[PDB]
Amino acid sequence: ALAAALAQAL
Repeated sequence: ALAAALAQAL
């Protein structure tokens, strides 16, 4: 969940 959140933010 959080890995992906970060990926999308960037």
